[PDB]
Amino acid sequence: SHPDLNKLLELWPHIQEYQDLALKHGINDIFQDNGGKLLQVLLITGLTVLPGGNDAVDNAGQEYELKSINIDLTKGFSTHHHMNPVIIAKYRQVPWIFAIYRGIAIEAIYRLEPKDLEFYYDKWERKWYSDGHKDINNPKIPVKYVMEHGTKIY
Amino acid sequence: SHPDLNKLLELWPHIQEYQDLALKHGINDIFQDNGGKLLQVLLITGLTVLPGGNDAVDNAGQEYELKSINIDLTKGFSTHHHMNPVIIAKYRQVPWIFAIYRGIAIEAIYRLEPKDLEFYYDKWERKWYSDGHKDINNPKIPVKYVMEHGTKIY
Repeated sequence: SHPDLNKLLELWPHIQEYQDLALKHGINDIFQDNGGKLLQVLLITGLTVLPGGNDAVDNAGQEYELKSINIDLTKGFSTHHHMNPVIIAKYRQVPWIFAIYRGIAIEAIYRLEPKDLEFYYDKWERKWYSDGHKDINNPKIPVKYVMEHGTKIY
Repeated sequence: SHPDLNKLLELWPHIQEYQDLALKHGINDIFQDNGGKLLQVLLITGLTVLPGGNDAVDNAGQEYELKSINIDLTKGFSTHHHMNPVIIAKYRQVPWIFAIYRGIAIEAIYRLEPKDLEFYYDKWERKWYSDGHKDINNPKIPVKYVMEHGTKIY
């Protein structure tokens, strides 16, 4: 009924192709849980997403953390909802990949090394002790930090 | 270059065009709450989604309930997790649109009129009293019932 149906039919073969390319990479559904966004980070980066420890691994076995924001909607990257020195002990070991989307398109990707995040890890750990051993619910990493301190891979 | 990264570059034109289309119809992000699936139903059917109540409306102001099924994963449409006689009363007023997907593609759409579903509203309202005012967790309408009782739009 919407004449936009012509358009849909025109478009549809290419949406299915884009979804075949996501299946190839471990994403079952492009239209659910930002699946079609994530495929753009995996294809530019060459990463492979890991199932539900870290989130991605490259060809050489290096694991990474992978955090995303839509910059229209927000300016800080989330980390973990209940962090403590043991989450930080895990976080201390790997580089982090930070993907910035604007809408459905990736706008930029940054890589930060553990040395670039010791700032917040020391601070968070201190704060878990000074607040009497209570878990910090999702501290955030400002976009300006990651853009000051990282390597722009895209 | 990169073989898959060539495909992103070749396909992304058409993904952006499909998202622009979805904005025209009130879906903000095709990759998030099955928004790329729901757009298919709204261009075929010509309906307009509502917020919060029933799911959609035609130009004449008739309202519809709208239910979907991935035919690869299940064989019954869900209803409402807390089924009770007041929910049923809202339900009896509107036609339901059932859309059947295989994966991310729409395969079929049926419309049932309240008379076509009175069968179930009865059984459900009676059960509520008989099992002592106890709400029903999400009763299911069998796909066979809808292929047999409703009109096939698509």
